[PDB]
Amino acid sequence: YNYKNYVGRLQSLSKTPSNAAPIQVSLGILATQAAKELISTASHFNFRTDIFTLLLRRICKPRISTDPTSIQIIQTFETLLNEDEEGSISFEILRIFNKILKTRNFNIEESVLNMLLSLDVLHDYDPNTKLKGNVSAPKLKKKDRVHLSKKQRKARKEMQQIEEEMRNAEQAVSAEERERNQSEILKIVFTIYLNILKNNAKTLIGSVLEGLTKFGNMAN
RNA sequence: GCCAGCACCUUUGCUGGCUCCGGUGCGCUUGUGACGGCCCGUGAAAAUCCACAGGAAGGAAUAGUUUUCAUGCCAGGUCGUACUGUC
Repeated sequence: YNYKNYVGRLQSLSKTPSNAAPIQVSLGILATQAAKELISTASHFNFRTDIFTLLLRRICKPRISTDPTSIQIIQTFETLLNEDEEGSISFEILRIFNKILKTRNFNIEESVLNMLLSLDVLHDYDPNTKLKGNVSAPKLKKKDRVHLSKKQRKARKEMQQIEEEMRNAEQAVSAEERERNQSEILKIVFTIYLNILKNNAKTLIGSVLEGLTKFGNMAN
């Protein structure tokens, strides 16, 4: 309840027509910074859609160069799209982005449109990529174990056998959902790019063609 | 178990002694104790036995209560079992 009220207040304060007193503009800027900082970890929580909507509305303004936070919000959105592999948060952001663009007749800054270039869901890598060197003790040593009762050991076995099948099912569900999210995001991105091309905005052509070249081979 | 002696056309067995004291191990077989190393779900389940918390209930005037102390009584059915012998 309190987080809902806080996010609603942040959204209300973010909307400032840049014509009121400078105190209100400062309030809106601080609210936008707070929302930008909050979404870095509260993305997997309730009412993330409101934060996404307010941040994208701030970004999708016709003039954002005077805004002292557009750089940071674009960086955060790019990081969110880059680190998201399953495609759930990416699709959630892209739906709102398309909804906002359709209202503005697809008129944004090339830089804004550049966030779609960082979509991890539309990227494919080597099946055997080398991750970072991560080292940990494989198993607790036998002579350094903690005593467990027979009932405790039986419960440990049961919960391990449950967890193994839960992990298998989780992997299967993630694999089957990534493909569908990828298809939906491809549809949305290609629709946005084609609408931009039909509008023929002289300041957005290069980014659009780069997006087509990057994501062209991921489609059907 | 090892001896010695005396009995018989026969189951023809009787008697007398000695069966003691030690040492040794990169030895073989096997059990076991404390460790050390590595793998790994803290490494099958159940019948079965025991204990612990808890404080219900019970206990006295011509045999109070309990009998995880001691002694004493009774019983233990069905099937396999001779012989040989891919693991």
